[PDB]
Amino acid sequence: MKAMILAAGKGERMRPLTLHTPKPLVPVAGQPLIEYHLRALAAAGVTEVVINHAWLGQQIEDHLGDGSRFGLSIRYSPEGEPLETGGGIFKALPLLGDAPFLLVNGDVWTDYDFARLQAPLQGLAHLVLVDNPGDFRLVGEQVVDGDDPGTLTFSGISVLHPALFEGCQAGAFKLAPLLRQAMAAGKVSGEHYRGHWVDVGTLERLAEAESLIGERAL
Repeated sequence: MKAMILAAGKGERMRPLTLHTPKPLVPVAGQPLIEYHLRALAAAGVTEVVINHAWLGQQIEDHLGDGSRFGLSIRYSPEGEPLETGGGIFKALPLLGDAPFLLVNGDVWTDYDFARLQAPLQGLAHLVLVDNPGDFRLVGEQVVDGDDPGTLTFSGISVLHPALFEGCQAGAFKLAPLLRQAMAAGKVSGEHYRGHWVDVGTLERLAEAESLIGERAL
């Protein structure tokens, strides 16, 4: 399947780093944050990737180009308006096609093995959940809306079916309410990942990920 990487956000809490650099090009341990995803995707056998962008988006295109250096074909989805995750994915659907795709929040750093999502999955969505740094509860393989313990946090790593966006409301709407609607129908499966995950939203979070990356290096 194809993958979409979300890379539209302003990264206001990562200033001043994000003043002239969009968050996905911020260096984490020697390497742009999004390049972890690209190398991991390509290792998992993904060959086609859509990236949406907005804040400083033309710099993302200049840096990554068509993706051939990563063994990838990358297509881009520019946004003018702030579209939120749902609107943004919706906007990109023509580039993704009718099939389920892998959705990765670019802000994340993780050693999750993406090749795991190519195994037989179930529902309108399959969500990777992680320990609270909580909004979902996992009951066996089934994801339900959480109530605070032990609830868990959405990692920003999933497989989603385009139909989730039926059919669907052009322009700016969040992803979570779609996921709850699907859950309410028993159409969302999930797993609890116990390895490393960091939402790189602050300088402090960036340091945390640098530190964990240094450990894996050895």
